[PDB]
Parts: sequence; C-alpha cells; structure tokens
Amino acid sequence: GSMKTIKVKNKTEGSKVAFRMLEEEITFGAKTLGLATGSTPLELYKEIRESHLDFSDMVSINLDEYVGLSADDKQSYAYFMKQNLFAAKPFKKSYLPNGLAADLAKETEYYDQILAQYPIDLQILGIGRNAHIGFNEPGTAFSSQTHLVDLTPSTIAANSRFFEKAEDVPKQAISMGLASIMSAKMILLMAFGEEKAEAVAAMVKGPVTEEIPASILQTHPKVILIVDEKAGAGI
Ligand SMILES: N[C@@H]1[C@@H](O)[C@H](O)[C@@H](COP(=O)(O)O)O[C@@H]1O
Repeated sequence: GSMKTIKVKNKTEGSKVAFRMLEEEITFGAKTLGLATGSTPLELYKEIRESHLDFSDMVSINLDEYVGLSADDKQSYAYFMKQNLFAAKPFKKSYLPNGLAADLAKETEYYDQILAQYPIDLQILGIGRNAHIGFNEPGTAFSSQTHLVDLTPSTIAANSRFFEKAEDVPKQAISMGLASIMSAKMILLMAFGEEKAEAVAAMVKGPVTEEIPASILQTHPKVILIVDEKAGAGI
C-alpha cells in the first residue's frame, strides 16, 4: 500500500533525516542499497563520507550508466559515485551498468540477474522535473526492467558542455526500469525546491499513468517521501 511524507525546511535538513534513516536501516539489517545520482543526494553523500558508517560488508547498486563511457571516464556515473561516495566509503561490491558492454542486450540481461542476486533493501531516489525516475521518461512501461534509453535532447545538450569533441557525448544509457526500481523493499525519495513541486504532486495525487513515471510509487508497499516546504507545496 503506503507512502509516508516527511516535510522539512530545506535540503540540508532533509539530507540529515535521510542519513538518520539510512543508518537505522543498516543497523536493522540492510545489506544492499540502491543509490541515486544528480544534485538531490549530494549533501546526504557528504554526510555519509564524514560519518562513522561502514559499507564494507554491503553491496550498492546504481540505476544508470552512459553507453560508451568507462568507469574511469570523468563523465561516467561510476566516477561520479567514486568522487561523492566510494573513495571515502567503499562497499564490498558496488555495481553500475558496463557502458563499454559489447552486446547492450547482454548487459541489460546481466543487470537484471544482479538485481535478482542482490535484491535492494533500501533505494535512494530523486525525482525529475517532469516526474522522470532515473532515466525513465514519461511513457516508460511500469513493467520495464534494465533497458537501453535514448537520452533526452536536454540531457545531451547539458552533458555536451563536458566533452572536448561532440562525437564523444553519450546519446544513450543502460538504466534500471520502473519494475526494477519498484522491487526495493523500501524506497526513500527526496525532492527539494519549487522546480520539483509539480512532479511531486503528480506522483502523490495524479492517476497511476506511464505519463508520470513516479506515480507507480503510489503502489509500493514502503515509500518514504522527504520533501522541503517548496517541493511539497502541492501535497
Ligand atoms: N540526473 C538525474 C537523475 O539521476 C535524477 O534522479 C533526476 C533529478 O536530478 P537532480 O537530483 O539533479 O534534480 O534527473 C536526472 O535524470
């Protein structure tokens, strides 16, 4: 069934709450974490880095990797995760899609199998401005598992700034789908700023439609939404 909301003043305070909750899940037996990228968990990550948490018997799973990038590429999500978390607080094993996979359909099948092998205890998520979840854009099937995503033109244009040559900018990603993500025992979603207010309301109040990827979270048995006052204006 259910979705608890914690409303908070701001991002910093929502990030402290997320930290406290993470630490409890871990003390109560969580071993596999699904992780988030983007701006939303950056302060939660700094807090973890400076904390006494120890992920050395734990496994982490990220949603996404860019096709064509290695883990050492500065533009990769593997590298993002290293910088913001793994260098300071390594896991037993941290999984991301292999963006260098020879057979994209084989890597997608592989990632599903890793999910089956390490089901996620706690998944951290952000939300997109159009209610996208990971790289799953409106119209994505609620049945989707790991799959090849063509990046939005806004994403390619944004990421283009970071590559000397245009022929080197990823146009695609290997991404956990909506059914993939929904398999977590517990989901903690964080949303801060007015830019998220509309996606937040649609996730909570709108119908369950592929038009709002996050609306599937309405059907998860254990979703915890942490939202600052502005992102929660609608709920
Ligand atoms: N990079 C991100 C996703 O990984 C993220 O969860 C979401 C919101 O991004 P942010 O947390 O920067 O607002 O949209 C993009 O696709």
